[PDB]
Amino acid sequence: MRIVVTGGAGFIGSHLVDKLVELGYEVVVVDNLSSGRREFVNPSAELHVRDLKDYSWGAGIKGDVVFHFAANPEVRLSTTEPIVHFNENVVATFNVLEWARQTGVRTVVFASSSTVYGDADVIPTPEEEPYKPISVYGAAKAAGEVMCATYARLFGVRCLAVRYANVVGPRLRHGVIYDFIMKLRRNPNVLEVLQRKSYLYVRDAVEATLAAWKKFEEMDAPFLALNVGNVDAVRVLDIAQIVAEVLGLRPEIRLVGDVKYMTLAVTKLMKLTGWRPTMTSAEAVKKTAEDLAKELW
Amino acid sequence: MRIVVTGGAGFIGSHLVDKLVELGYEVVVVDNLSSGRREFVNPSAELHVRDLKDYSWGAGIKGDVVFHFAANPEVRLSTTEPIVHFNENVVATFNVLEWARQTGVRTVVFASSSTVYGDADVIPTPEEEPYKPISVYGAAKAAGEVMCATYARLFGVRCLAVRYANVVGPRLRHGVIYDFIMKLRRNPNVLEVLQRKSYLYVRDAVEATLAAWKKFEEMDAPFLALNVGNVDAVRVLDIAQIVAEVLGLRPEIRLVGDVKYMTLAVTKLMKLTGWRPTMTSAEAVKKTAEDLAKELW
Ligand SMILES: NC(=O)c1ccc[n+]([C@@H]2O[C@H](COP(=O)([O-])OP(=O)(O)OC[C@H]3O[C@@H](n4cnc5c(N)ncnc54)[C@H](O)[C@@H]3O)[C@@H](O)[C@H]2O)c1
Ligand SMILES: NC(=O)c1ccc[n+]([C@@H]2O[C@H](COP(=O)([O-])OP(=O)(O)OC[C@H]3O[C@@H](n4cnc5c(N)ncnc54)[C@H](O)[C@@H]3O)[C@@H](O)[C@H]2O)c1
Repeated sequence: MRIVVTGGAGFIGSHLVDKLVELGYEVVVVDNLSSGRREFVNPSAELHVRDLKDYSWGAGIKGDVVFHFAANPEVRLSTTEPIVHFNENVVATFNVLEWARQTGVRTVVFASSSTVYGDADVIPTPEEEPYKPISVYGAAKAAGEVMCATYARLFGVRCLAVRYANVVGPRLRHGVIYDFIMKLRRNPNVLEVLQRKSYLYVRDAVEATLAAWKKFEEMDAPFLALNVGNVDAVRVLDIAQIVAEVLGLRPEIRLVGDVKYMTLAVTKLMKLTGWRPTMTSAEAVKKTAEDLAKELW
Repeated sequence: MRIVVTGGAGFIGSHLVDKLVELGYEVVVVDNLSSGRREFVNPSAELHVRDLKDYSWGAGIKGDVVFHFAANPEVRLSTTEPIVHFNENVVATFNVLEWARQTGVRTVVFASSSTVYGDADVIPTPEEEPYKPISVYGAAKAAGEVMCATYARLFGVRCLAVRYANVVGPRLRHGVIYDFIMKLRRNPNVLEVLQRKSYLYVRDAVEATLAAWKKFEEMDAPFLALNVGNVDAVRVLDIAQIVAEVLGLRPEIRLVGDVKYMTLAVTKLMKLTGWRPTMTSAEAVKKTAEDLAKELW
């Protein structure tokens, strides 16, 4: 079948595209290359440079399933204007749903986020916890989920919403690990750290997403939201230490809408698919620093 | 203080404006006159014809509180294109929140809807029930609430979201009562009916909204969602009968994303404000038919 992956030139999307291609699917990538890169696109995939903010972004594009992963990256949320978060998340997602409805797409796998929970009352956070986002980005992802669930109920466009915790690995060009490497690249002797969160290596995240999608296609529920992340967490200061050692540096650490604590409960995912993380958060962070060192140092 | 009422030239908005004016507030109406009418605007209010779909709709407009009541009317939801529901509800509401944030508005009273609940599992429906909208309009109102609650938590723009059941009274130009009158006007001998819902006379709805707003301004919770509607309900066929009698007609009834059953639990509203409806649903429908008969027959 034909699978459309929006944001397929980006970090998670490009790895997801690689796995779908390895599994034999005909993959179509749609990406505006705002944060993604043509170098990350699998040679076997068909790239279409379109902007999802345009209602007509999908003219001529057909697929049976769409993995809607396009969005501005979840980083430095307070420094981007709210209208950018709104347009790149809510308007883009609505436009994807209208294209899905009008072209008869059967399934939307939406890349959601732990940010829809905001500063959760319960941690590890189960899927039942309410939307209490504290960033415009978080509100935008929650609104996207509400719209997806409604299109599933009303138009039969089924949706699996994957709420990701932090995902890390090769090709990453945003986030705390990338930031620390770039800071040490600027000055290897000092590292400025301005939090405890769960990190999943991208290989694990893609496996979990695809295993969940497979099970979802075997279910008949119109909509399902599922957390995808690791079972543990690491503190920002530990990330800082791991990155330094990978680089063989001994920097002087200097402390100088963002959710402070996050860890999603992944009991539903594990129960539904048998999936298990293959690396701890600390291990996912170390491998990623090693991956990025070769790409950025 | 200065109060801005978007959609103040419309049905609920014009009556809300009348009461705010009667209470002494300086009222500014912003409305694009798409479904509202200049004839409904209180002479004491200041009218600005602007379109909330424009990010800059509020240039030059200042207020301490905004009653955001503008939206396309909640009617014949399945016959309007989804993008219209999306733009008139989600984009407009986001633009109102950005203007509120940038101009330092302290409170947003958002006109939400029973449709955010979809076909509720529990009826009368308490505020705790989840968003399960089945219409794009319902999804749009729920997304609007999520964005409002986030702006309250993040930017301090407090929000009272009023989830209305059906509101009826003078100036109404949409909905089942209006439709039946216009149908009988076309042919007084036959009435085609294509449901059980709660109806509140507009005077009651405006009183409840303002009493809730007063209490909300005395609270410190950033966000509060409150149901506003009657305690009982009437069936479509009863509405049909009431309208006929008001008109002195004896028509032959002929049965030929829309929520089928709705009644909101108003325990929280009554507890918080002491408010009580002054007319039953059947009485609100009869008075409205009498009001509309003079305006339309
Ligand atoms: N990486 C994480 O830890 C993480 C965490 C939570 C959620 N997510 C979600 O996963 C998805 C991918 O994130 P990512 O980390 O890979 O970020 P990314 O920036 O690398 O990938 C996003 C891709 O979408 C593309 N894109 C953005 N706007 C577009 C538009 N208007 N039209 C077309 N393409 C557009 C970008 O160019 C980019 O290639 C996003 O939806 C994001 O919210 C990621
Ligand atoms: N009447 C009901 O029973 C009911 C039920 C549930 C919710 N509501 C809500 O109450 C509010 C008012 O509804 P109503 O019944 O009075 O409908 P209405 O159509 O009479 O009033 C809506 C007003 O908003 C204005 N408007 C629409 N789009 C606009 C835009 N883009 N820019 C500026 N102005 C715009 C319209 O011209 C109109 O005057 C809405 O938000 C609606 O969802 C009403």
